[PDB]
Amino acid sequence: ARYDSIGGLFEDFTQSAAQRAIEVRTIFHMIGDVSGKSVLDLACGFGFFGREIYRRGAAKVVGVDISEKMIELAREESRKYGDPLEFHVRDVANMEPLGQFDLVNAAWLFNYADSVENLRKMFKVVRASLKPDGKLVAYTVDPDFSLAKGNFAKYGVNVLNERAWGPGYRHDAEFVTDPPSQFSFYRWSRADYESAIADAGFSHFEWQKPLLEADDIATHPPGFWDVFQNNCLQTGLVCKP
Ligand SMILES: Nc1ncnc2c1ncn2[C@@H]1O[C@H](CSCC[C@H](N)C(=O)O)[C@@H](O)[C@H]1O
Ligand SMILES: O=c1[nH]c(=O)c2ncnnc2[nH]1
Repeated sequence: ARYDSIGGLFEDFTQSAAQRAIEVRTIFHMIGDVSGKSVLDLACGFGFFGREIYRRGAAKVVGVDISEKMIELAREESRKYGDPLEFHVRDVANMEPLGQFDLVNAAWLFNYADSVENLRKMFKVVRASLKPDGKLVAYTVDPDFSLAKGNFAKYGVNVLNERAWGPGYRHDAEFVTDPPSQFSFYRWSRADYESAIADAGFSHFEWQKPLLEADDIATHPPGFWDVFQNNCLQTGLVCKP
């Protein structure tokens, strides 16, 4: 797993990157009230979203990540704060079923699907993890991002290159940390995303623009967020059965 070489550097990135405040805001806007809900946090990392979701009143939270190192960090955080989160080390595309939850949160899951086949498998895994009145809140790469139109390094993610990869694109990137933290991800088209959504049995979906606000524009130099607005690397996505 690539994040075995990243580990605690990823938290360092989430603490310094200008984009992270916007994405956290957008994800919790999509999620809404979590009181009493059962929650599955996929590609959970050290557990940031699942753990905050528990802090905001969720009844039960389970996290899944492919990286042993990130899950080791996730379990140590749960021990440090005595919380009841449970974690699994699994590739979500081929995950054993964990049952049906009220809410699946998937922040930076689908951009690790290395083929359209695996993108479609992940969406079927999510649907199988959802109650009939549940929902998926997801955060992923905006299909429309184009590296030539503006890099994201000033927002925390230095995208190093862009290569055709079958029907999509493959990016090598690094989080802006000390030292930089290398990772690779995939940019699948909007059509392929929506087909995976439809064929996984989600009859409703909505793309969500990141929630950049007046105060964010106020406290950076004018135009700082221009690339973020006209070449956004990130998008929200809400799906319901
Ligand atoms: N196929 C897969 N299944 C599960 N987790 C995966 C995966 N591919 C990548 N990941 C994990 O996805 C994470 C992306 S970083 C996002 C971490 C966390 N959701 C947060 O936002 O704070 C990494 O921890 C990585 O190990
Ligand atoms: O936390 C993140 N994980 C990612 O995989 C990612 N990919 C692109 N841009 N930002 C990201 N942020």
